[PDB]
Amino acid sequence: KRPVRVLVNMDGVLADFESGLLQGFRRRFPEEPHVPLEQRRGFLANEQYGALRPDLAEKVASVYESPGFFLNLEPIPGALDALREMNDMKDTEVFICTTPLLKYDHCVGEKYRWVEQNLGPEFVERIILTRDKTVVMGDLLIDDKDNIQGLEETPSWEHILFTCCHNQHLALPPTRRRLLSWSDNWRGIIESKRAS
Amino acid sequence: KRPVRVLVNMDGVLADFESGLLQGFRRRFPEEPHVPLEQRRGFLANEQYGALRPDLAEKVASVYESPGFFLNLEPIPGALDALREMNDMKDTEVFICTTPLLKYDHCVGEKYRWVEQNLGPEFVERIILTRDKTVVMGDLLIDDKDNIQGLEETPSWEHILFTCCHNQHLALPPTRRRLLSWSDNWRGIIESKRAS
Ligand SMILES: Nc1nc2c(ncn2[C@H]2C[C@H](O)[C@@H](COP(=O)(O)O)O2)c(=O)[nH]1
Ligand SMILES: Nc1nc2c(ncn2[C@H]2C[C@H](O)[C@@H](COP(=O)(O)O)O2)c(=O)[nH]1
Ligand SMILES: [Mg+2]
Ligand SMILES: [Mg+2]
Repeated sequence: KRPVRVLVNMDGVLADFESGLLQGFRRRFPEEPHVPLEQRRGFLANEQYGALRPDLAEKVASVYESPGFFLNLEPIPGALDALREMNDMKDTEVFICTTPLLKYDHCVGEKYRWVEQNLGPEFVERIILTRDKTVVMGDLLIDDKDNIQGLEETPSWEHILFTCCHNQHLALPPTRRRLLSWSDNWRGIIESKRAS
Repeated sequence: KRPVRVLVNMDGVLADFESGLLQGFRRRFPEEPHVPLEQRRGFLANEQYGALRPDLAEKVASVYESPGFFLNLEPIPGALDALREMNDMKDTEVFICTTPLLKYDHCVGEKYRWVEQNLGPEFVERIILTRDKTVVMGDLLIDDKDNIQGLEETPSWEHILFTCCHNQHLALPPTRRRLLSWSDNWRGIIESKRAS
């Protein structure tokens, strides 16, 4: 009876943060070692760059902390079509659920404008900003972060791992479901939740 | 056993939106009719000003849509002391839960900076921005809005009505609890929830 509610993450799922960070890094520090997308491992890019050479952590962070960085991210392939499709499904409710940087200054505002410009004013109404996704109530959370924790020990949602460069090689127990891309069958996953 | 989680609203509860709007209106439109705080009725100020005279709705909105308006709000009396006290209580979890304007441009960013400057970086981590509070999981919601609705028919929280100029004369059924101000016994209300 109930509609199925789907929480959809922003960076790594709708907005291509990883491609935008690499392109920004190579343009600004053309002389420096970089991490090709295929070689990304672990959720935080600055930690990987820092393991390469300590000062590069600060350098890569200066890219995502710049004015215009979040504003100008390109969409993830197929994301805008899929989210429009999903939003029009009957008895289906969509929210966009995103964690801003602690350096919020050029992040929070740019994220609202990104959604307005790439999706539309109607989607702006459905943004939730939070540093703890476990306190948001939904049936599914589609998110590229490997392991999501916070104050609620047993969240109401099932986490569906959205495949991204940094989690592609990650081994998951059979109980954890993945979405390989927006061409994978996210429609069937929604139906599995309705059925329970 | 569980900690008690308290969602605390921003405008009308921590930040004095109503006093800041009136002061801004009288300074910018000194020649126009105004609504004294004591005479405020109903949640939306622009609707009341619009009922006074149609063009005044647009004029009052121009105040809260200005750069610097959210940034510079004064705190509600006793709010900063009480939220610090509450946050240090054992087995008690606090989040700040706020709805931004659909005209987000000078609202979203200013709200983050308000919390940093009036409360501290630690409180910035606990902001949730949403247009639907019913999908946020907590035990209590302390909020000045008369009636809170959204997609979840039976929210997990009990709404505690925080008294404000615009809701002071509102008659509520005996089942609805009010907080008269931050000098009223919010500590006992938290204990009532722990007990269940
Ligand atoms: N500190 C830090 N934050 C990062 C890094 N990469 C991405 N982020 C932040 C940027 C976004 O605001 C936030 C996205 O979180 P999420 O909503 O779970 O996709 O993650 C990084 O390398 N270091
Ligand atoms: N459109 C409109 N919005 C208002 C008015 N007064 C306050 N607001 C908005 C400003 C805040 O972003 C939002 C606060 O909602 P809340 O989180 O429930 O306290 O309410 C008004 O008169 N008209
Ligand atoms: Mg993400
Ligand atoms: Mg309020």
